[PDB]
Amino acid sequence: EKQRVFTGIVTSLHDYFGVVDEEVFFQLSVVKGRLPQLGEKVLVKAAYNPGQAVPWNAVKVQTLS
Repeated sequence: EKQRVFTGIVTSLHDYFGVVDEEVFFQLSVVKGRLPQLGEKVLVKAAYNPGQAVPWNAVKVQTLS
């Protein structure tokens, strides 16, 4: 409930952050290794803040191939 580990698709990429599955925000600072490309599948660990505008925030993001 409070944290989830999952694979998902990078759905947008911006200067210092991206989004996974249109719902999980990630700062580029939590990416480990190769920067994901748009639409690429990544492994995500994220925390869930329902009392927040953007509920899911990644604590780690990693490409899978």
